[PDB]
Amino acid sequence: GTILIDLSPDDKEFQSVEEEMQSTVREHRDGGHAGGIFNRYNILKIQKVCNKKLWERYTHRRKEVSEENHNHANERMLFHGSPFVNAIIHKGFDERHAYIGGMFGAGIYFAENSSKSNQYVYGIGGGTGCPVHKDRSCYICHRQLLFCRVTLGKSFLQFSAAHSPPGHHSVTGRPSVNGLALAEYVIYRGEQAYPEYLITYQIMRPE
Ligand SMILES: Nc1ncnc2c1ncn2[C@@H]1O[C@H](C(=O)N2CCN(CC(=O)Nc3cccc4c3CNC4=O)CC2)[C@@H](O)[C@H]1O
Ligand SMILES: [Zn+2]
Repeated sequence: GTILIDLSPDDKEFQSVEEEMQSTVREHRDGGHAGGIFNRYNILKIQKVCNKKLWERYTHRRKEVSEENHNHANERMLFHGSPFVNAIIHKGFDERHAYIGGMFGAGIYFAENSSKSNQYVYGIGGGTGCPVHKDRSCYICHRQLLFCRVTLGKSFLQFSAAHSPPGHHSVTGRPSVNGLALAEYVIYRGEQAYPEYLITYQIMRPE
């Protein structure tokens, strides 16, 4: 069921998505070890992801969350990086693949910082880098991120240095040390996210 529609760079949606991508880059505490060294991206393509089945599954779960939370879905647009981006656009997010814990347990993780999600494109901690050059800071190979619509509902606030918590629909990882970091979020149901844009890009070598 999935089709990908290419957005023209003149399209206002292309521009607003690119801007969210570029404006949410930050420096990382690993000095670029996992995701490479860059201050900005070269955006090659932005595709709208269209799948009726996945979308209806999302909206159904969204209405359920909403009715449990005074008609407030608490919906965000957030980044997701993964080696399995092709499976996600075709089959949706699936929480059964969330074995190993990150900071907030076995769940599906999303980031406000595009550069944080970029650290996971080639695997946990960047894995071994691009498949062609084995370089976590490769400037040649094309990368992809998803920009996703995520239902947070009532989110458990975790100050920060499986199931949702009882009475909650998600977890929010609030940074409590690094003053420039944006939040990360965790959901425990795959139907609480819809992978709306597929962005293909390169990281750019600083001048
Ligand atoms: N349909 C599917 N087929 C194959 N893999 C699928 C899938 N749906 C989700 N996944 C994948 O399962 C994986 C998963 O849940 N995991 C593995 C990693 N882990 C740590 C984590 O996600 N940290 C983390 C923290 C902050 C941002 C980002 C990430 C990952 N991507 C980001 O943008 C939490 C549990 C994940 O890598 C996801 O992409
Ligand atoms: Zn490469």
